[PDB]
Amino acid sequence: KSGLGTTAIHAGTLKNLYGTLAMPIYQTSTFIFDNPTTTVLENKIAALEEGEAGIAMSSGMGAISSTLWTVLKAGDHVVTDKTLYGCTFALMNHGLTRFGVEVTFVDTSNLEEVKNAMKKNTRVVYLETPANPNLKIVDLEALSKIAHTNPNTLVIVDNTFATPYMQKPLKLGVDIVVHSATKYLNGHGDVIAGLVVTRQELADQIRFVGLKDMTGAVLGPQEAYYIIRGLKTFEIRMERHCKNARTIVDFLNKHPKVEKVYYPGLETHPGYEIAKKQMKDFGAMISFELKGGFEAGKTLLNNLKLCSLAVSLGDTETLIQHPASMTHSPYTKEEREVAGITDGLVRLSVGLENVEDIIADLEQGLE
Amino acid sequence: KSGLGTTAIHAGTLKNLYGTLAMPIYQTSTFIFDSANPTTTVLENKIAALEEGEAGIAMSSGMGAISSTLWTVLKAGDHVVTDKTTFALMNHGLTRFGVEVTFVDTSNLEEVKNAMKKNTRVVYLETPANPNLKIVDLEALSKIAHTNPNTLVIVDNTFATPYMQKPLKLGVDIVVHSATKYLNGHGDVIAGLVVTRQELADQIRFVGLKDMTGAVLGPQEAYYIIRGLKTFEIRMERHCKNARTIVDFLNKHPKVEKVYYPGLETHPGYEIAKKQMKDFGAMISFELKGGFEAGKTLLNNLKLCSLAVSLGDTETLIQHPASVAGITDGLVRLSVGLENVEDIIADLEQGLEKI
Amino acid sequence: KSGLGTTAIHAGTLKNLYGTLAMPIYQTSTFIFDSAELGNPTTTVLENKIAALEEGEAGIAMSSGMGAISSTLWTVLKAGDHVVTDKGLTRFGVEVTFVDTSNLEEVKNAMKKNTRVVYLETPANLKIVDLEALSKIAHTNPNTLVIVDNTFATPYMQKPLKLGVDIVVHSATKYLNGHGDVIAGLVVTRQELADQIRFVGLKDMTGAVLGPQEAYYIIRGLKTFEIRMERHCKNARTIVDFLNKVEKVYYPGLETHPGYEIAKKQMKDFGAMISFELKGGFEAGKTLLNNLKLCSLAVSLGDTETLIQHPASMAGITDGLVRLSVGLENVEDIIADLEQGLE
Amino acid sequence: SGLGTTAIHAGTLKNLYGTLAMPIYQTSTFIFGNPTTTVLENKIAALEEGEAGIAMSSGMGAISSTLWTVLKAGDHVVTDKTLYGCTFALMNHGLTRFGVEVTFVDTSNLEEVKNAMKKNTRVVYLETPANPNLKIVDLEALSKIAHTNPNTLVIVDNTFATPYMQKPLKLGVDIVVHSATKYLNGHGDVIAGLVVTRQELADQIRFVGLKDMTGAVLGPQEAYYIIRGLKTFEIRMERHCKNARTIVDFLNKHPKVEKVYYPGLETHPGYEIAKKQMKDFGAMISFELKGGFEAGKTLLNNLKLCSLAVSLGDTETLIQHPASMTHVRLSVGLENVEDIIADLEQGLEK
Repeated sequence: KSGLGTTAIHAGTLKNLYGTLAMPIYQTSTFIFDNPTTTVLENKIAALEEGEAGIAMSSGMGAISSTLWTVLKAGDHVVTDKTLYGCTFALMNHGLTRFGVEVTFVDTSNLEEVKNAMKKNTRVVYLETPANPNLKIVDLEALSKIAHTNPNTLVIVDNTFATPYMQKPLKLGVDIVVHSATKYLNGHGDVIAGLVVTRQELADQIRFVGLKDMTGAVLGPQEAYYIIRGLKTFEIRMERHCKNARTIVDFLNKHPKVEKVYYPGLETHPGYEIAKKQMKDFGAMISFELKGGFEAGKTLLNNLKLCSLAVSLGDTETLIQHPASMTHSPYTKEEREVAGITDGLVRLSVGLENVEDIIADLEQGLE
Repeated sequence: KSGLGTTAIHAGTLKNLYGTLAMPIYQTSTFIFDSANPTTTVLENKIAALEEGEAGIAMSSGMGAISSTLWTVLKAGDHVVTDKTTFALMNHGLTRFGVEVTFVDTSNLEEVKNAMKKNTRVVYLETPANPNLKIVDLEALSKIAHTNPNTLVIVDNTFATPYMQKPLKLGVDIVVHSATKYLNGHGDVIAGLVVTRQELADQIRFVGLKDMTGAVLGPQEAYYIIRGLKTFEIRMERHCKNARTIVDFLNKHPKVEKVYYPGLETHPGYEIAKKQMKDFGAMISFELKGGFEAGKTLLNNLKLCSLAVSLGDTETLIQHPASVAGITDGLVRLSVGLENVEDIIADLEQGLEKI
Repeated sequence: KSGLGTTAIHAGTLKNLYGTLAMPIYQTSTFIFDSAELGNPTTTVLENKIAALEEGEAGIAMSSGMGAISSTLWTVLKAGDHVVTDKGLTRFGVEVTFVDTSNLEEVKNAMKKNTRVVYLETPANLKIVDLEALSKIAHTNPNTLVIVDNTFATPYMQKPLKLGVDIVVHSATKYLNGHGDVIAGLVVTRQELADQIRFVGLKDMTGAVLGPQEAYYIIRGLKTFEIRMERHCKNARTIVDFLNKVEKVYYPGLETHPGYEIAKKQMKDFGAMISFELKGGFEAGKTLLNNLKLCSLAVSLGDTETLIQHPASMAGITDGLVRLSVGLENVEDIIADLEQGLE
Repeated sequence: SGLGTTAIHAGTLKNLYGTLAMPIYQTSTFIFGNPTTTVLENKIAALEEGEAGIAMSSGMGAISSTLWTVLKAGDHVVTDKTLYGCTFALMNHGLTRFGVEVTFVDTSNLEEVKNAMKKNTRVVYLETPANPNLKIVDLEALSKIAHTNPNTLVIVDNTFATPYMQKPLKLGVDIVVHSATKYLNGHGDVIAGLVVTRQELADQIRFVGLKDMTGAVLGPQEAYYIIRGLKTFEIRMERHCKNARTIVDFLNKHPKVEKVYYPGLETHPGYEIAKKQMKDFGAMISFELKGGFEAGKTLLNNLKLCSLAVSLGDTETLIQHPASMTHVRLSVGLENVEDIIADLEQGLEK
């Protein structure tokens, strides 16, 4: 009965109990007989995703790994994408495989390539949309029905980029939604954290097996506070993030020194029509190709005076990165090529600065 | 040169960098490049200096220290030897992912010698142990475990603390702490610590922590622990002075049958404890001649001691596990605080007269 | 010269010295010195920030709004000085005359020779006062300083130093921090009075030191300062019309509001506080307030949650007076909760 | 119960929160003064054995909030000329600028405090031990003089000694104040002040001086840190003193030092007064090197453990040379005394 800002600001409040609207910080570890702060944040994110239960962990990787250590075992099979955000790619290709888990990598945008990758022992289909680093879109509802043909399969979606402001995968059939709260949900570049939302049945097992026993990735109470506090402005931050991005996209698309732009809002974008039906907005992550390749990325980034060179995203400050010179410096040509880092690719996370100043720093920087 | 107090206070200082003795709290999730966590790092160096290992790693819980390590050094097929009495992970979690586990009485040197398989990748130890404060010989066990070129010895040093016991000086490969207890000292942080040689540490950081657990300690929690470490030596002193005065009062007491404490010569592994440990701890278990209700009643009339399951806090904690494996139904576990010993004893003395 | 969001987010940052955009929290009391040959780096960033937003020379942080005004007042006054402000000090040899600061002539005719401080607050039933016109007046005495509590308006609507005011003070406790969890005060003015207020008022007279943690919190709050104020006012504009269809509504954006023209002239926006007067008595207000789901019953202003107050149940005040602090919620849910409660 | 148990447990709300650790009420807005800070106010007040405690955001915040409450233009203050730095500035240039009379005497001489009383003398303000040479004064006898005048409150700055050593309220003092920034927090990471006094006096200090005249509010996080720091308050002071006592012996005999000011040295002016007020003689040491100015510089610039800083009462040993910096004082920290002595010796060499 209540809107997104309202939900984020008030869901889970304990004002009738403490007399404060602001949740006290229970910086404690010894409860007495004869964590409250984290719970509020868990009830909040659940409300925002419209699921039954939330779980907080100390990082995005803590939220994913705790979930996968709970619902997997040796002998299980996992279907995911050839390109995921790293760290979860290392967990998939190197970590689970040392412990008897089969992992098939496919193009999740191809619906049938997902269908025929599936086996009796498939326990997890794990998806990302939008996804690094060309913002691949992927039809979550189409994929969830092509995976529940197997009555034992869970669909897990990393909803970090879209946030519950643009996408609620649990409404499109998904079973488990995971967030890197480090990005947009906290929003303030000062917290590593992760969140999970799923049914109460599943959530209780991820908390009491995967979190308590398999990772121990507890979120600190002060960090739980920082995220509750961050959420008070979640809605207007995403509004300004997305409003700034759209203008920056047009700037980059009509720029002579720029060859291509990757952005789910463009109609030239691959999964454009898919992106339009499941996303209320087209996101604040923009990627684009540079004409002058490697040395054009270096020179562009080395002249920007307002944008900050970093490999996080979702901060109130605008962050820019050039995977080839930085993140993927010690890689091969074909390691980077497919998929999908090229020599000119630049990643931008649009912050909340006044868009005129972001573009002015972009403009002078492109020359 | 430096004493334990000097080491815990100054090891890893960056006072040359910030012009401050107190380490700034780098509450950040984004580092920026010149071209195309220091708070936690200070704490990682601190625990390493105290245990006299190469390298420290911090995690958001004790279980995040232990799990991060085991996901690093194990794979499907490996075998683990550990003690009978973290248990869910050993007994249910690893076995679900193709690791084999043998539980033995690490008390008996030859049960360990005989549980050794060739694919034994980890001997995982803990001393003193729960809840009867079982002692276990770390040096003897490392020689046993190391006749396999591939076996790592991992010791949970949470109870002993590097004030009383440095397992790496006795041949151990890896030390883990639930920093939640004595190292932080203040009942207000969940956190874990690992100390090992540089190459094992790098692998635990960049495989176990980064990809397998993601148990990142919050910078603010790191700061609290650094601050807790400023009083680590005097706290362990007062913990252990208190605890010894209290042990006597409980041994020579009418309604207490037995008192589990490594400092008593009647305690099973007292001679091992005495060579291993610079002191005998601040955990006291004991049994009341009343069993249950001894027991469930004594704990109800306590007015200073608090009813909790954690340990190593500034306040004295107590619990009665009966409210099948070591838990004799008259057993009571005391975690001795920093209070004045008169007041703890008087409180205990009072609540003992109520039965 | 960048936009309000860019300077709120980026002004005063030491991002190339720490390798992070987030300022390290210097939870410290004692600095070491390199060789044998009163301020905090985190706090210092905050002071630089509010100074850049007010387009002033220097900022000072204090552990409360009252710490901010009392620190400056104990600097710039002595026994025998005189103060004029709008309808404590007197126990220590300063005389205070209270005038209606919206009567230009009533202020000008109250200027004594020993008048050292004129202290204004606009908005305040949201009374407006002409800050430029009142400053020319006070400035007829060379040793008179004008001090404006710019808390209600913000540097997003009002920059008093650009209208000839000498000192801006804020209870950052309200809009600037935004999130209801910090008591703090701020002061912006010229460098040399700033150094006087710090080294005398703050150092010896009050000791009202802002904690570095609270300073970090406020810097964080300022990261969304521009978009919070946008959203606040927009919600206020929609709720103000709704409330105005209760006999009367006090809001500087209604042209039927007394200082509407001074307001339009000085304030780039009309603010996010609303007062209105309920037709029913002392017991129709308390009945409304004892009956809202969303709005919360509290005496403060500028949070993310919408707050409301019936100053009667909780001279100036009537039995039908209600103060509304419009939060950041979705507008329809706010309006719905006002509505359901009015019935 | 004992001083450790009190500092750990006084003011507990374990019955209501289900935790031994006080949650951090990081709030400004209450629905229908702070619960974390309150727990700390009851803690200090139990430690000093007064009725009520107040917390301010600074030692100066504690002091000025007290003075701005109990004084008025026309009143008179008797205080010492050797006073803590910023208390001096306030007393000398601040009160006098708002109608207050201050006479600076030597509070060692009971005859010249008696002879500085006036009918309108509202406050006698004392400091024992006192900078920069650990001066001692008789709290009983001075409170007996001041109280012959029926409107005179005696205010004592109990920072150095702390309630581990000196409880002025039991010696007849009316108000005790603290820079909790030092020993009480203990950890060199908080700026805070504390007042302990009678309830009626405290309510006025709270609701006049704090609420209206200074607004020197302690943040709730800073309040949490101090409650935490107090969890070990007893054992830090015990170790502070044992270290400093041994450094005292060492410093008293080193050929390159003239005199060693410390209250436990029976050679010290005021020794027998300290022996009756003080349960222990403190952890500040000062001394004079025969090399004078260039000896101080060259000592402090060869210390590798002792840190060169202004403050005192931290877990780290702090050192400062009053001729090189503020215009030799030693704050003994919690290190092993052997390490501290050896760092002093290798630096005394030079």
